[PDB]
Amino acid sequence: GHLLNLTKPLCEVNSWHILSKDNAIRIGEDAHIIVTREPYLSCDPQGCRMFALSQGTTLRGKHANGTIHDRSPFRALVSWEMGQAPSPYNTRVECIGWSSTSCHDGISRMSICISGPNNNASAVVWYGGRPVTEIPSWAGNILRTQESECVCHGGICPVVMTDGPANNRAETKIIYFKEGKIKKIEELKGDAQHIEECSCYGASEMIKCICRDNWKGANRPVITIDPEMMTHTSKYLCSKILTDTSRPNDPTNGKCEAPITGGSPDPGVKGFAFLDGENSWLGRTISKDSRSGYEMLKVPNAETDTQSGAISHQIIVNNQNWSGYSGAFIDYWANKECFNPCFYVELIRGRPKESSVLWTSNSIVALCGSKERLGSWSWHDGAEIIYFK
Amino acid sequence: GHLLNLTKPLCEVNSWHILSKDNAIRIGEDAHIIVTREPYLSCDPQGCRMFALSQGTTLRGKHANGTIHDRSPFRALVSWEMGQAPSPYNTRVECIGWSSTSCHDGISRMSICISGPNNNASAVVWYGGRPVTEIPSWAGNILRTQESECVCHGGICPVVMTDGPANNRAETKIIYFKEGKIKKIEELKGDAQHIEECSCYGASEMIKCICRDNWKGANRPVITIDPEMMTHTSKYLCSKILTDTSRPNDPTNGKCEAPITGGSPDPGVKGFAFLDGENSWLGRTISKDSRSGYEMLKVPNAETDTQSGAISHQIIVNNQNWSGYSGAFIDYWANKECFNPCFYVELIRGRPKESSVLWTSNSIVALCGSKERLGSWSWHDGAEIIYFK
Amino acid sequence: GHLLNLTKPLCEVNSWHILSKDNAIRIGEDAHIIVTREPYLSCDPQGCRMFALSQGTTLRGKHANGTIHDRSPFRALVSWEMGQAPSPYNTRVECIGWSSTSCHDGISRMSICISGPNNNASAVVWYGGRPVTEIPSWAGNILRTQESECVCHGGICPVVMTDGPANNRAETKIIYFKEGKIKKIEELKGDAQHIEECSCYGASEMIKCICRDNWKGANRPVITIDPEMMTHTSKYLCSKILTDTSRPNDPTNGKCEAPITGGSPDPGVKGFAFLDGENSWLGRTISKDSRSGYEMLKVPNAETDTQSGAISHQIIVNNQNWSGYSGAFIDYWANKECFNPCFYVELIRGRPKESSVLWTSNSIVALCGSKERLGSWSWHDGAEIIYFK
Amino acid sequence: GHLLNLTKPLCEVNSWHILSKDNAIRIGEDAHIIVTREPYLSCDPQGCRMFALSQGTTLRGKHANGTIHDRSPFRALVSWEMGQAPSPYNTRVECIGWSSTSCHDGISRMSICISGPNNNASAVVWYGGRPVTEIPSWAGNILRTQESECVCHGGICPVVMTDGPANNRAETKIIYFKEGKIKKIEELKGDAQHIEECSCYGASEMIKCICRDNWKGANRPVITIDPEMMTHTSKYLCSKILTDTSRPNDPTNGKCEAPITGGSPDPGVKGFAFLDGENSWLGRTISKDSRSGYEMLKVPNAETDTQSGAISHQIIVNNQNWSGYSGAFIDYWANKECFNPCFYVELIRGRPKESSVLWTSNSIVALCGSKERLGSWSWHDGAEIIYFK
Ligand SMILES: *[C@@H]1O[C@H](CO)[C@@H](O)[C@H](O)[C@H]1NC(C)=O
Ligand SMILES: *[C@@H]1O[C@H](CO)[C@@H](O)[C@H](O)[C@H]1NC(C)=O
Ligand SMILES: *[C@@H]1O[C@H](CO)[C@@H](O)[C@H](O)[C@H]1NC(C)=O
Ligand SMILES: *[C@@H]1O[C@H](CO)[C@@H](O)[C@H](O)[C@H]1NC(C)=O
Ligand SMILES: *[C@@H]1O[C@H](CO)[C@@H](O)[C@H](O)[C@H]1NC(C)=O
Ligand SMILES: *[C@@H]1O[C@H](CO)[C@@H](O)[C@H](O)[C@H]1NC(C)=O
Ligand SMILES: *[C@@H]1O[C@H](CO)[C@@H](O)[C@H](O)[C@H]1NC(C)=O
Ligand SMILES: *[C@@H]1O[C@H](CO)[C@@H](O)[C@H](O)[C@H]1NC(C)=O
Ligand SMILES: [Ca+2]
Ligand SMILES: [Ca+2]
Ligand SMILES: [Ca+2]
Ligand SMILES: [Ca+2]
Repeated sequence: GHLLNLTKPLCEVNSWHILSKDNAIRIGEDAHIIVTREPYLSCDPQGCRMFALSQGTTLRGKHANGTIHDRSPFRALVSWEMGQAPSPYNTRVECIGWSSTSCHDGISRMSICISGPNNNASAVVWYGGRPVTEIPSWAGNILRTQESECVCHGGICPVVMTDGPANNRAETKIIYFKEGKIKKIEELKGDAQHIEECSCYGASEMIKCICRDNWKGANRPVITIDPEMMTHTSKYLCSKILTDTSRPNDPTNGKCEAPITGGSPDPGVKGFAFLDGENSWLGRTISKDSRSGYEMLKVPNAETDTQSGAISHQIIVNNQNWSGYSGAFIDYWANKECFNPCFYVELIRGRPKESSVLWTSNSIVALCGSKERLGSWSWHDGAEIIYFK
Repeated sequence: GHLLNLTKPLCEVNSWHILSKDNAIRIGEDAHIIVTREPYLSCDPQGCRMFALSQGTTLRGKHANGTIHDRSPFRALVSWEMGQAPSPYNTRVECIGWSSTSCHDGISRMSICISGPNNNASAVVWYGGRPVTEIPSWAGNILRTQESECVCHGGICPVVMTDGPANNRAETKIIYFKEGKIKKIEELKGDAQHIEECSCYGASEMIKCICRDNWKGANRPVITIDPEMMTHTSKYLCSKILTDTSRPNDPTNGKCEAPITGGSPDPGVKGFAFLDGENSWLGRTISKDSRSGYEMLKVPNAETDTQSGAISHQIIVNNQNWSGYSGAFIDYWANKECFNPCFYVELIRGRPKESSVLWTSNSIVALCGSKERLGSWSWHDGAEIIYFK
Repeated sequence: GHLLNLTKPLCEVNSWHILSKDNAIRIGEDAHIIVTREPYLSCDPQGCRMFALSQGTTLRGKHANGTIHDRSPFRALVSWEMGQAPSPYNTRVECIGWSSTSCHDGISRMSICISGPNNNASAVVWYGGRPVTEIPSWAGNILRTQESECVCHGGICPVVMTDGPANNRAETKIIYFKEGKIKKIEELKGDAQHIEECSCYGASEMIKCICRDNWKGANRPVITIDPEMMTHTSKYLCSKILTDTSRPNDPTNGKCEAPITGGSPDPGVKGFAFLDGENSWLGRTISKDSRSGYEMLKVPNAETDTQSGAISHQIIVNNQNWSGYSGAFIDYWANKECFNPCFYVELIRGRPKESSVLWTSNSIVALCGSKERLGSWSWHDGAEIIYFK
Repeated sequence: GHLLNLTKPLCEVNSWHILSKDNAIRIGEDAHIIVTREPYLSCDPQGCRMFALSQGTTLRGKHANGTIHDRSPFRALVSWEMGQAPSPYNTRVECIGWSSTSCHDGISRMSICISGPNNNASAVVWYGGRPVTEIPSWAGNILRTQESECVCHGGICPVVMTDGPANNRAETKIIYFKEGKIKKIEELKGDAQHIEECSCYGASEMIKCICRDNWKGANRPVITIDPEMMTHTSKYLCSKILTDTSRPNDPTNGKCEAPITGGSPDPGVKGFAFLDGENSWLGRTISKDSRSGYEMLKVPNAETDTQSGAISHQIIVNNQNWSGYSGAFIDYWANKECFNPCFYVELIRGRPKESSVLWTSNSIVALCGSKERLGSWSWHDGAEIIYFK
């Protein structure tokens, strides 16, 4: 192949069309489907795949008991053909661990998995199916990364990683990879106070990462990365439309340079947005408290305008159904003259919200932009929890 | 590859030989087989595949309960290697939705899935494995399409779609795609009064679609499409041999220009015919009332002669067994100097005819033409419903 | 590719080494393994595959009940990667039917399946994955063919087919195929009185088929086919070592030109031999009455010497275990200067010999020649029938 | 491809990073996973695969009963994509038997399986997927080989095999293969007193095999092989750090030229080391008595210095968990200027240590060297044996 260069702008988006849905929990009620969480999608020149962190057991298996827990030696990053549900028979092991990112540079895939004990974790960086670089924890407190795809440009693939408290100031770094080797590392700079779980996309030779502040803000940090110069800046999303969970009600003015506090009971969830002037879209859970529902809001100049509000709206998952993490991806190899925004929603089933079962797992739904004004309906998980009792 | 051009005539057919049978319900009694309905086949230069609309569950799974229902967020168009039964392990997700068509232009496959709410559904058109076009509902009442393969000629792949009432006049359009993009759209014209579920095939640079009139006629509408001029005409199958279900008795004279009414209790079923002067074959269910049995009748000049009758007869599924939808396909890439007709029959098991189970699904049988005079037997589903009680 | 020509002689064989074993019944006690019978193997330039006639159900499925029966619309020829057990997930459907043969001509595979009712069955001949020729029953009584591989030479692949009584004179024909088209058909001629289930191999531009006389002989018929001249002759295997089942004791003299009668209670079983002068090997069941045990006997000049006996002996399946059909195959594309003989044994389990279960199925073992004098042990099926009760 | 030449030295190793983990026993509690033991890994130019000896049954199947037994006609060497668990659906049968080795020469894979009765076993040597050579037992007492990968150089792939007593002097040979054909055979020479189960790796045009003395020594034999001259020498690992199991306490001085006796109750376990001057690493079970736990010890000049001790430690499996066999492999086709050491640990579950179940099987974990000083945690099997009772 040839290296991906982010030469195209973003496509105009007026609504979202269905891309894929795996129905993994419905199917997994009776087929051999593995337990997962923290899914995402990532494309390459030959097609798009689903990704997630396995828990090393099937959904109906006795080892599904206790899968609310996030980190163990039995987790792995696995990928599979888009739309299928993940089984022990159709999944490729990308790397071993409990926090991950992956992206394709046009020639080969880079996958990163972090594993080990909380006080001394390590990333193993794979390129082209081999391991090539290892990175020790720098702060001794749950070294962790994006939980969705990275983005490459001219062979440089920046990745955002954090080590340190989840509830206080941490140590975040931007690592610039080439063939899975470190070309440059930067300490986080700018106004973002805390960085977790960045959802990133590229357009017009720049990468934007929309992340989770788990310490203070209900507004999301935004890291802007120049992959050719290998530099970054950070701020908060300016818009008054708040998109973390938990969050307070939308205030009259957002904040660019500082967190907006508030919300109960949880400090954060992975999410995303596409920031392109008038062509800007913010995703968020419908509930301001819980990971329930999911909606897309078109918010012109969300990135720069503190009073920017929504001019259009699409419900992706109604508020009577559980959502979860969400993130950005793009098919950078599509036959279009612009890069078309896509996103996924993790549809979490089981604990803590559904305590009648002993497990936690998820299914996936993914959508991409349309220039049309399409009708829509809810793409919820669809499984009956009673069937699992 | 190279673009398919429909340069060949149809082959002479004197009987039908067995092509494939998946035995899906027998196998699915104990293996992990997904619930489907609305199956078909479609070929490409490398081989032929089975296609159908999944229900997002396995046959033995608890979520099989309730699958009589036609439209949900859990359905998708899936394809698999011809002859296998469809499982979560061997199926490719073509697109997401509850009404579909698919065809190959010699270079790439186009697959179309319609999804969303009845009052605001949308088609997503995929080409080469990517989404390329979206079409919103134009009449706000269950946007829907062929449920068997489309046909391509010189890169133009016409598709018949309907939006509007199932029991009254609707809005049908002929959409001419190239690389999944719309080149032309036409409103239905001609004598056909209602168009559903067209079964199409190509020969000598023309495409014929034999459809289902769900409003009035027990004779089938025929849409004739010229793919290079991107124009069409429509009328009814002239023959007194009536081939919808339900239908009345075959009258003394058919009708070319109007529906022949009658039949109880059902308004229609998807079906097909091959219309080629003396070399013409009509399929229909054996029962005039119910989707039971299936027979092929050789009816010379069926397309044009209101007094045409059967000169030969093959029972495909005996009338002590359930059939279902039926449709046309051809392997346009065969090593023959003519295009040989093929068809499938959907073998529906479970509800509503078999109410001892909670689910509805099917298996598939497919046959192609022979110039020989072959013996034959019934190719029914073969599952024992008592085993599922 | 390039056409296979039978330019090499047979390899010297002094003992037999293990090639493959699928353990299908053992595995199928808990995994999704399909019920089969009449297995065989066949190679192509890329590798060797296993083949068999499916019954359209898994072994543990309720539809395994009644699989003692030989002919149904639910049977298919399937192939899979050598050594795996056949499941709904790893098997390729070659053609649909209840009697089959298949061979690769160096460029593409020809597969033939016969289906239909006993009085009007038909063969469908596939080449390169596509059906190309159909053959109607010529005698109205179970048209049937080899149940192991055919052999090709310079693009010509002869096949032996029989139509007519199983217990009286029948009508056998040798059909010479090219790209699955009939180039020539001959009626059986020579001294063989009844021909079933031929096991064929090629060497030095000639093909030999060792068959089953189900009418009279306990000695096996041998059809010698010249593929370039498209002619054949037939006789009986001359040796006194009788190799049908059931059979009487080996007499002081065999017969070349007529059947040796005797044996109780069964009229025949599919089997094979390699006939190469001093380098000749005969397979047979160990039991003279039942399909129990399996042994190889080196019988120099078996083909021509009525007094030939065994000079060496290898037990393949001990006589405390069930065997079944057996047949010849060769990897004609190996990197050797001679063609090495291989064979398989079908290890039949269930009915009629094991009536505590409701099903009949088999596993497979395959071996090839060695010039070494290797040690050996029994390669019996290995499943515990008590586990299935 | 091109022949692999061992032109590179070993990479510097200061700690070990996780490469793969299949979690086979956790998954196999409910999915169709085959029972195995004696696993390893081996790479080729396209990637790395897991290998092991199947027992011809699934873990949950009733035929899992009795799998503590090591040799049967139902075992085979199978391979699968690294990281997946082994099922009947994702495994390639390499050859049939109960002792194996496999390695890739840059062009094709050589796989060797031994089968047959204890007094008359035979090796079948496969190359490029075909059988090419057979080797009869030379001493009539359990002909057996490495149970981990061989190593190739310039098309020569030496393999160590033993025939004879497990508890007294045996007859070991070094067999030099090229395209699976024997180029040279040597009787074992040098100071090693008993050789089993060698773990081999290549560097700087030489091969080192670290084996198991089952007769006398708790120190491990080391065979040094020159693949281009096709010669070898043998001695013992000099270091006082003893790495067989069972073993006594580490003494003040090791022994180069003789076994160190002692230890209770078991005579040996397969193991490995990387011997590269200062860059030397030894693995062993943590327990001196039992196959429990696993640790890596960096022991400079372990190969030459009888007083060499550990300068660094990493626990791979804690001593509250079962281990098993362990062995060396390297991705010789990696994009590095050195060959990086890797190893696996077999994690044995069930009998004899866990007698609440009727079966014996394992999962696998594999790690490779890092120049970093990484943190670490235990990579134990992770299955709950209570779930299987
Ligand atoms: C992207 O740019 C790089 C130089 O930075 C170039 O080598 C590569 O060919 C480009 N990729 C394509 C697809 O043009
Ligand atoms: C689930 O795991 C918990 C904690 O390890 C244990 O106490 C409980 O018995 C398990 N429950 C089941 C149903 O296996
Ligand atoms: C079919 O016609 C198209 C366009 O007219 C041409 O480009 C193509 O090569 C033709 N196909 C073949 C197989 O010749
Ligand atoms: C089937 O679905 C109906 C409707 O939701 C439900 O009430 C019923 O209990 C279900 N039956 C079973 C056996 O799950
Ligand atoms: C075999 O002979 C055929 C026809 O006699 C010839 O065309 C072909 O080239 C030969 N095949 C090989 C592999 O030499
Ligand atoms: C097996 O099939 C026979 C014959 O159809 C039937 O009478 C019997 O009920 C079946 N047994 C089981 C256990 O399904
Ligand atoms: C390894 O050496 C062999 C023979 O000495 C040579 O033919 C081969 O090309 C070499 N391999 C590479 C990758 O250069
Ligand atoms: C396990 O196998 C043993 C040995 O043959 C047998 O005695 C026992 O009955 C078997 N147990 C089960 C539960 O099948
Ligand atoms: Ca927050
Ligand atoms: Ca009608
Ligand atoms: Ca006989
Ligand atoms: Ca020892």
